[PDB]
Amino acid sequence: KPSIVILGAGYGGIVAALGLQKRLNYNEADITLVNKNDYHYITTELHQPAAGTMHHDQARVGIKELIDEKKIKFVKDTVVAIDREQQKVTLQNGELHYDYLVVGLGSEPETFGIEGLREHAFSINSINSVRIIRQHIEYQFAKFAAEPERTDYLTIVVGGAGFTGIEFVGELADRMPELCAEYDVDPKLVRIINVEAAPTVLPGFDPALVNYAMDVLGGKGVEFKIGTPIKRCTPEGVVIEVDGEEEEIKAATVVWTGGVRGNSIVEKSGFETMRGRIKVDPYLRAPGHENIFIVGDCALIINEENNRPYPPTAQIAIQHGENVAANLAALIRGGSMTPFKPHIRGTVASLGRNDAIGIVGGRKVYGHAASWLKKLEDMRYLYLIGGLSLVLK
Amino acid sequence: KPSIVILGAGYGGIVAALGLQKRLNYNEADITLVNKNDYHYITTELHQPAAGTMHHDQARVGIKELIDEKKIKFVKDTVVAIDREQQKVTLQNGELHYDYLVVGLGSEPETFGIEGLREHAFSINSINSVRIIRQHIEYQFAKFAAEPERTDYLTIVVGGAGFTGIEFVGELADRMPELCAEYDVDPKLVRIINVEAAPTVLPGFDPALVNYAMDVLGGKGVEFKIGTPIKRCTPEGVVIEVDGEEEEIKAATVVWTGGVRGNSIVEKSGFETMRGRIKVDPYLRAPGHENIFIVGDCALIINEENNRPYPPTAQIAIQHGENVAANLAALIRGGSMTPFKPHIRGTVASLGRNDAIGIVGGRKVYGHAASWLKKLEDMRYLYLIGGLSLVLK
Ligand SMILES: Cc1cc2nc3c(=O)[nH]c(=O)nc-3n(C[C@H](O)[C@H](O)[C@H](O)COP(=O)(O)OP(=O)(O)OC[C@H]3O[C@@H](n4cnc5c(N)ncnc54)[C@H](O)[C@@H]3O)c2cc1C
Ligand SMILES: Cc1cc2nc3c(=O)[nH]c(=O)nc-3n(C[C@H](O)[C@H](O)[C@H](O)COP(=O)(O)OP(=O)(O)OC[C@H]3O[C@@H](n4cnc5c(N)ncnc54)[C@H](O)[C@@H]3O)c2cc1C
Repeated sequence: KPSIVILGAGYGGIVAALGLQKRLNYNEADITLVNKNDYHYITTELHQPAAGTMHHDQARVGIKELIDEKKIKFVKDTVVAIDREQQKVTLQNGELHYDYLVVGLGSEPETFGIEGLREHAFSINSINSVRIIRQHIEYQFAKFAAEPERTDYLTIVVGGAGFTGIEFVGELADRMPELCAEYDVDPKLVRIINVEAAPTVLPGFDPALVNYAMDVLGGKGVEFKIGTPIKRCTPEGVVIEVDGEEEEIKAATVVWTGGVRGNSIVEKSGFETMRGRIKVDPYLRAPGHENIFIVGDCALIINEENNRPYPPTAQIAIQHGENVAANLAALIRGGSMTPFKPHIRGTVASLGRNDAIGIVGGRKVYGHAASWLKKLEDMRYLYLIGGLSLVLK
Repeated sequence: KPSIVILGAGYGGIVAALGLQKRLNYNEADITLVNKNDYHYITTELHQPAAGTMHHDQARVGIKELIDEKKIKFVKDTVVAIDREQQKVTLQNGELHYDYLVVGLGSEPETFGIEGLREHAFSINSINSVRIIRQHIEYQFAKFAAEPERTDYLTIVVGGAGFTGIEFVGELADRMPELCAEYDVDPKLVRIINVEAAPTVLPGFDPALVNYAMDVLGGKGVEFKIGTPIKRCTPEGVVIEVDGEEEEIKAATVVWTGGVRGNSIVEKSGFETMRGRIKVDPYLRAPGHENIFIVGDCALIINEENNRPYPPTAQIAIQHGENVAANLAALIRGGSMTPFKPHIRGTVASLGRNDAIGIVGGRKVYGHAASWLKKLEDMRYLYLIGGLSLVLK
């Protein structure tokens, strides 16, 4: 009984565990799955509960529900540290020893050292976090009617105009009429501001899609400030740099979607990391460790054709998990391992419940078609981990 | 030709207005109804939206929906002052001149000068105030899962154990299970604490009802501190006096149901007031103005028999409205009619969705009987102002 420990029941981890579960028969390996919570949250949907456009219970599933307690032992606790020499993982309430290790601890926010961002701005990275964002915004809107002078209650600043930020502002723009109606609020006073340091919205994207997104969101009232970095974050708003001079936006809500880095546990444990991530070998392993595998957002891979890194996505995390399960199963039975090859299909970014943009199959995809394609691809992961049973819920 | 101005579209005001509408045959009175908002809220229901057990729209009705624009002209503005000498009421956005004046501006909170109570505790007195309370609480619970050490997020202190405080804690007690389900909170950690300076819960009431209420609410986990004054209020809680010594409660939410005074506008306008209220003559008029009528909570009346002052209630306010409507109609048509005679029926205090207590007619009433009696009595008012249409909504 070799011991395989998987840290984090996110996309890569939960898929790795389920893969090992399907491939292996009882008493062949001792597998323990460690997670902060007893549920797995569907991270790619987290922007919707944050906005209030979807209930949060549709973005998570109970882990014990998914797995087999015989093949996999589930442990709900928080990983604190990793000791490679002792091959021991330190939790808040315990210790674990591993023969093989899988690290899938996801991302932490990258604030680029910007002042006050960690302390005063929100992140879309968990069920807890999006519930907090949602209730915070509803609270500010409730506060406005008693204090009509505080229009900063109705100002929401979204930092970063990448995939996440765009999806979020779209959800928000969809939500605004119902929210205003709910709190007796004048829609004309509401400001949703997306602030990006880069010269363009959605950098690295097809410019047609960017223009379409900017038109749709702008029509629904989103304001874009491009080429505008956030110099500072304060409890009453953000300070940005316009034309080389400081300007202030007074906003009761600031959400940071600007960047992600690998979870700090990986770097604190002495691994060599780039942006907190590990550039793994052909069999998704930490260099100079034949027993340590890295999946999801903790893993860095470079595209062969270009020379730019693959972005941290749920899709490639899923593929990471499948490959690691197959390779570990082979490794335990003394077989040989297959190298990892990413197979990246197109991805669609929603612009609300009804609209979206994407490049699918090399072809540009707008509107309801793109929206449905996204919904379908999302349904596939659900079928993958929980089957049609999960798909119905 | 004569102009009747009614200030405040609350119980007394809206009932006086609708009554005047029914009694007069148009074109005889110029009637203007002034309100802070474009809706009339059913104040006696406000404890439920505050807790979150009922949506706030069911606790208000559009004023324009209630009245006839031909007979009554509705003005949405905020009263700033009253000039008795010039017969002019000054608004934020206007001025009005009256031949007849009906004052029903309701109550304001009385904090008795307790430090921090005004700045840091919430009050149940409007649709805005209760939306703010509800969202504040939901926000604290949402914040809890991320910071489980902060149990004070789950502590709600309700100051004053009179009618309103009891109804409110009952509503909260009903609400806690769903709320806890919503934010992944362990119900055992939730503290609902009702703090009373008086030696008993529900002071001035029959002890049977008091004991039943404490038993029911105590059963749903509400905690009572009696004989306990509130020395101070801060953003993190309250300081109370126990056994003559200061003790601290760390609470993210403090709601004050401790006392009310007449709206300060009446006192500031040079009227002679007792605790901001006017002791009116037998035709509910302010001494010694023959053209000014006072309704609702702004009016103080003494019972002839018991020689005690009457409590500020919707029931007596409604009766005020009916009486001023009849008396003003008679006054216009030269009829010279009737003095005000209060006929006070029993009142029921709800203890949640399923339970309540009261002294109705002469009999103590508990449980489903009392609950239905209260619902029936409220529906009576709904029928009074809006008919079967309003009753169905
Ligand atoms: C709004 C938003 C929308 C997105 N949309 C898309 C999309 O459409 N397509 C796409 O490909 N990608 C999308 N992504 C990216 C995708 O969500 C991530 O790339 C993916 O979740 C990373 O997978 P992961 O398993 O590595 O990490 P995670 O999904 O974040 O899982 C990490 C797990 O480990 C737990 N955990 C974290 N730290 C600890 C710790 N110390 N101890 C114990 N447990 C811990 C966490 O609770 C969590 O369960 C989106 C991301 C966001 C925020
Ligand atoms: C939770 C709670 C529960 C209650 N339950 C009961 C019960 O069960 N039975 C009972 O008999 N009584 C009950 N009461 C008491 C009852 O609600 C009040 O006594 C009654 O509403 C007061 O009559 P009113 O019309 O003068 O005041 P209000 O109902 O408060 O109306 C005053 C109106 O004036 C408006 N207004 C105020 N100031 C201004 C301004 N400067 N300018 C313009 N407009 C203004 C306000 O918008 C409001 O519409 C309860 C009270 C509370 C807080």
